[PDB]
Amino acid sequence: KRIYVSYGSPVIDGEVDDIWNNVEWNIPRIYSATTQTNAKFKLMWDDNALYVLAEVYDPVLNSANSTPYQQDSVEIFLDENFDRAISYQSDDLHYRVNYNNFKTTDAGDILRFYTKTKLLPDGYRVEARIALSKKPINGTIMGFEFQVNEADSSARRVATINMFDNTGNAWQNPSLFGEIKLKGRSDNAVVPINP
Ligand SMILES: OC[C@H]1O[C@@H](O[C@@H]2[C@H](O)[C@@H](O)[C@H](O[C@H]3[C@H](O)[C@@H](O)[C@H](O)O[C@@H]3CO)O[C@@H]2CO)[C@H](O)[C@@H](O)[C@@H]1O
Ligand SMILES: [Ca+2]
Ligand SMILES: [Ca+2]
Ligand SMILES: [Ca+2]
Repeated sequence: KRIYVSYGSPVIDGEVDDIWNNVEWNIPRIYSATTQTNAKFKLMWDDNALYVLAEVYDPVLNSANSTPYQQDSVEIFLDENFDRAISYQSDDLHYRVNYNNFKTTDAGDILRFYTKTKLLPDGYRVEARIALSKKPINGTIMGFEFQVNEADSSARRVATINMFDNTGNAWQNPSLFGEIKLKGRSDNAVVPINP
C-alpha cells in the first residue's frame, strides 16, 4: 500500500517536535509471532531528506548479541528511484539503529543516516534523517519499508514487526517495499517576515 508524506523539517534530538503532532501515526501490523512489543512511526520530508519518528513499546531492551538484527532495533528501507527491482540497485538503502543509537547499514552509504534515540518507560524512540540524492518534489514516489526487531533476555531476536512486507524478504528484494508519496510543499515558498 501507500503512505502520503507531508513536508516539514524536524530537529534530530529524540524529542517529539511540535510539527510531528500535525502528522499521522502509521501502525505496522505484520507480526512474525505474538509479543507484547508494538510500534508506531511518522514520516516527513524536506528538500534534502526523509525523516522517520518511531516509538517502540518494548518492556525488555537487549543488545548483548553482536549480530545487529539480533538486538532491539528498527530498520528503514528506501528505494529512492522507485525502480522496484527484485534485488538491490545502487540507489537502494537498508539502515538499522538500536535503542542505544548504534547504527548499521546493510545497503547504502551510512554517512547519509543521522539518528538520535531516547529511552522511555517501557520502550524507546528513534528519530532519524536520511539525506536524499535526488531533489524530491510534490508527487515523488519512493519505495519504503519499516521493520522493528524484538530481542529478549536471551540476547536473540524473537519477533519482527513490519509495515508492508509479510514475507521476510525486504532485505533482499526492493519490490517488496510499500510506497511513500511526497506531498504538501508550498510552491510559493517565498515568505516575508511579519513580526
Ligand atoms: O533455514 C533458516 C536459516 O536462517 C538463517 O538466517 C538468516 C541470515 O543469517 C540473516 O543474515 C538474515 O538477516 C536479515 C533479517 O532476517 C531481516 O529481517 C533484516 O531485514 O535483515 C537482516 C540482515 O541480513 O536473517 C535470516 C534469518 O531469517 C540462519 O542463520 C540459519 O541457521 C537458518 O537455517
Ligand atoms: Ca525532534
Ligand atoms: Ca532503487
Ligand atoms: Ca525487547
